Amino acid sequence: PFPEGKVLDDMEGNQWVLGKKIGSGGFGLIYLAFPTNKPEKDARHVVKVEYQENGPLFSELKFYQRVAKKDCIKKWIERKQLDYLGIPLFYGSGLTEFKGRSYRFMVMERLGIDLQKISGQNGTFKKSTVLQLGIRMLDVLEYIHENEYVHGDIKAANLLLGYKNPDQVYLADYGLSYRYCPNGNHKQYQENPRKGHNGTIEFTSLDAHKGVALSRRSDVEILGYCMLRWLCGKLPWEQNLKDPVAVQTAKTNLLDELPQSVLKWAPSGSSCCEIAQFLVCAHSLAYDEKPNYQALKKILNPHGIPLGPLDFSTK
Ligand SMILES: CC(C)CCN1c2nc(Nc3cc(F)c(O)c(F)c3)ncc2N(C)C(=O)[C@@H]1C
Repeated sequence: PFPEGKVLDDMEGNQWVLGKKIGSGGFGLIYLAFPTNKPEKDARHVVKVEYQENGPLFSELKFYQRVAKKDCIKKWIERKQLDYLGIPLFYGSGLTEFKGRSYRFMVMERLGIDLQKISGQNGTFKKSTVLQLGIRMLDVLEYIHENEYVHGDIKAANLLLGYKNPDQVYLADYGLSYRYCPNGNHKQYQENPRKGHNGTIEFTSLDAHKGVALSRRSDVEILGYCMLRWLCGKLPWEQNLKDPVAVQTAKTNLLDELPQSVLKWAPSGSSCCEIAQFLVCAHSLAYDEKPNYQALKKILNPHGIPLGPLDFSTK
């Protein structure tokens, strides 16, 4: 349906030539892509194409149009004095056709390998890497939250290294993202069972379990379960993933028994001291409360050591 050599036209008039299909990402097929004007030998762009009616690409497109502006991001980076922000570049979008049916596509920045492929036994990472990933994610979280959105699906499969830079990590899918504060108006707290248990069950927030519209605290919470999983190689609810209520109950039990619940869970020699503190910080937020990003980062980097290379020596 999208053979190598297919020419796609974006809304800005630019043309893109499809290369090899490198996989599926989110609710899309991912292809290497080249501009028709001065292409490099090695692709620096991808085309994300929908393969189904409706889908979350429209929602993801709107997220990029609203918060992922090159200009705005660079200005943010300048003001916050960051080396980089783990959000891929958006290049354009449009429609492509196959057998009289239209499909939405987006042209995105080509990234490197996803974190699931370079993990140690049962999807683990070195303690130092785990903490740096959290910090990078918090920076991304701070930016999108300031721009009225919450992610709702942070997991190793959604984290990829930079194409040219292996010491940079990117959160690469925003299909489940949500506008929690449209025009500066935070959503009210309201539970809804019929809209409950969304997201990746292993990592989804308790708010998600209860059918509550996602807010900033849910994002921080997910990041916390993520880090515990990356450092320990399992979660107390690993054998209960097919029962969402059992997972919710186990998450409530973990948070209610903090910090000893997390402090005992860790494997010997690699403490969950920072992560327990992080979770304590994360679980103390009110529903509409802005997270203390700076305080969370200091919990993950208590000695203020500069962020260096990402160590993936257990792969
Ligand atoms: C969708 C993710 C979770 C997985 C997609 N993904 C890659 N995506 C990109 N760029 C990309 C793709 C997207 F959909 C984006 O929205 C985006 F902002 C950037 N480069 C390289 C890869 N590589 C090598 C992979 O292994 C897989 C296929």
